[PDB]
Amino acid sequence: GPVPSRARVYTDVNTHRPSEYWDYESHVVEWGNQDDYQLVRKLGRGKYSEVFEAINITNNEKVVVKILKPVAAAKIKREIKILENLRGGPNIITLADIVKDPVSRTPALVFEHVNNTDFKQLYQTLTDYDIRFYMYEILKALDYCHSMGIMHRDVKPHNVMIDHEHRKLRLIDWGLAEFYHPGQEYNVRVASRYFKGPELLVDYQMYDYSLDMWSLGCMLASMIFRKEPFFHGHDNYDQLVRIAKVLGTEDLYDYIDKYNIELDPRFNDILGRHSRKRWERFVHSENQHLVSPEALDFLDKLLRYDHQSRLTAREAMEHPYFYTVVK
Ligand SMILES: Nc1ncnc2c1ncn2[C@@H]1O[C@H](COP(=O)(O)OP(=O)(O)OP(=O)(O)O)[C@@H](O)[C@H]1O
Repeated sequence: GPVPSRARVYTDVNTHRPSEYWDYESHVVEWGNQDDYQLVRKLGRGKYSEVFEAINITNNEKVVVKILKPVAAAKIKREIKILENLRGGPNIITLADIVKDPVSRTPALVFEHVNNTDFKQLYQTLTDYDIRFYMYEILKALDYCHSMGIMHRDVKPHNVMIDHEHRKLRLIDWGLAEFYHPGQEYNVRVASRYFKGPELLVDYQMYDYSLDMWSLGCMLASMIFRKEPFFHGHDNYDQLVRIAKVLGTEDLYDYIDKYNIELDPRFNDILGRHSRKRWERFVHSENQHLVSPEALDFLDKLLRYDHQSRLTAREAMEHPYFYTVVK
């Protein structure tokens, strides 16, 4: 069957920590007082929660309340434990409190409020310097959570909040995040379609932190080339075809061969044969101001089929693309 794989960094972080760190099921939630929070307005509703802007009336500060849906109790405890483990980490959203909602009778996560700039506005206006600056800020968050034995698994534009005024970034929505345990087989039905790593698309379950680096590469490609999303699949199958049209089918088949993966036969009639396109093929007069040889070399090293061959977050932070960013 498939050949096993393990992360090339932070492999045994969870083995060397007490069981309390990663055994989220045995975690006892410390409950705050729901009366401290007054809901102001509904911000949205996803598949697992309803999100509200609120005020913490004990300090008159703005907060965000995520009222969880009454499903998957283990999922709730996993997110809480991950948020708690990462609290205070660079560019990680701060979990301020956990309260029992009086209406839903489910847990409600209270986060620090980020006065975030519109996502469309962010994509349309970031300069070359700001893409490098913000990419470096995302890498601080990823290296931290990976160093803490956690993979985010849902890295995408909507989960990266930027307060462009204070040049502040926060990585949010840790509801799909997981503890990395070498040898563990994970659910491939994670991340959003356009940001899914080839490991997910070919149904390779023994993946690791490097899935987040593929997602980050998809963001980078969309930002530097002004193509939202960069890999625009009609569904999860066409998603791999879109990748193959850029990276080529030869390296895809080498990746499937190496890990001894049984590719879904439905790909036989749609993958075709494609050669890698040189990154300069995607450069045009409307995006040339965001492209440099350093941007292309950095992107090239993130968007690789073989998850073991991608730059880790720390290696990515050493890249020449970031030499111009003030540190
Ligand atoms: N800490 C926070 N500070 C400010 N706004 C937040 C915070 N956490 C979440 N939000 C905002 O609350 C809303 C949550 O609603 P929702 O999850 O449905 O939107 P979304 O970003 O389109 O999600 P997705 O695209 O992942 O499905 C979003 O507009 C999000 O930007």
